[PDB]
Amino acid sequence: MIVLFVDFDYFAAQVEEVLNPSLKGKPVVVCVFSGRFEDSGAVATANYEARKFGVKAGIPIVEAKKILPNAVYLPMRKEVYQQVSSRIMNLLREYSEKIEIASIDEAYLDISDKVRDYREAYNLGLEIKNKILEKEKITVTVGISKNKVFAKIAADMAKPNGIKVIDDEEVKRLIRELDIADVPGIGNITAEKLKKLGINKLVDTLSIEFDKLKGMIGEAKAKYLISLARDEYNEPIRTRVRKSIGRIVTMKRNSRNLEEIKPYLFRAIEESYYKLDKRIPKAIHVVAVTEDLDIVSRGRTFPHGISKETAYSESVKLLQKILEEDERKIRRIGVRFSKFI
DNA sequence: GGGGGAAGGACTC
DNA sequence: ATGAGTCCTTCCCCC
Ligand SMILES: [Ca+2]
Ligand SMILES: [Ca+2]
Repeated sequence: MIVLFVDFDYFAAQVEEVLNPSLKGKPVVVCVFSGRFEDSGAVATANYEARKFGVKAGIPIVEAKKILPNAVYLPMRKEVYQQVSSRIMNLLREYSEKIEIASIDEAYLDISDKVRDYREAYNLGLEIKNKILEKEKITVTVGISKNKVFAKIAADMAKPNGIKVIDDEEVKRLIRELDIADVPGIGNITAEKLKKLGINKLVDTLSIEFDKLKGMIGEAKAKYLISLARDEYNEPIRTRVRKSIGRIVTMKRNSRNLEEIKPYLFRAIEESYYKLDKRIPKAIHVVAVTEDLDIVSRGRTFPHGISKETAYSESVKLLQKILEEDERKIRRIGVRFSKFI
């Protein structure tokens, strides 16, 4: 198989640059302001100018300003980035019918029936980077290899404004040499579990007893990693259909008082129904983030679609249950809708 | 034994 | 110490 992965460069920040070019060359930081206090919230994405100094997605906004007090700080404009992303995704469809939109700035293309080798594959990547640059003035990084996983790794290695092929021989190299923490789907919690087994490379998963591996990291992740180490990983490029839509908002102050929470919960439903646009959910889940950043949820499935008014009443009931069955204060509250008709 | 739903968990970006 | 969404695991009802 030949997979060509497109990863939009520091997307939200770069979009802000396209709309206001004077930002070029400067450290740009797109943030989500939580509104609890002055500058509360976190960084959603920074351009490379900002990243060079350790201003990155995830850190508090306050911290970022300590490091870069004179950087441009901008609020998330999600809807804008989405409209821009949609137009780019529409460009990529010109190069394959087999295309998987993984997120707002990631797309996988099965180009097996378009190019005969990696030479032709790498050229088509150039053609794609150019096209996106011509039409939208956005840079992207293209990663190419025999499966989705290594294509992503190609792009991890080449970003930003890059392009890389990981040919058959280098896959073998990487199975032996690549730090297993850098495998897509291996986070700190799992990396830690693995290192605690001597496993630092994909190849190591082939010499450990399977039950030992499964026993610690679960059956799926084990099968996953072994298949990669065997050079047998296969997952076809599939059109993804969204499976849920939801909104979760930060409360101005923590609480377990139902009337205090209701208004935030209700705003989350309003926004969610806006987002659903024509899709009718059969399942609603209420999601709370506790004071200690734990996540608790209660949901219910219906043998029919959920109307906004049913969402409103059921959500209160589900929030109650959360309050009855857990004593902590809530920091964040929201809703998630799924099981579309 | 395992299918399917609910809730918690990890990870992605 | 934000926000959105996906897949997996555990535990339990049930066949
Ligand atoms: Ca990106
Ligand atoms: Ca990792």
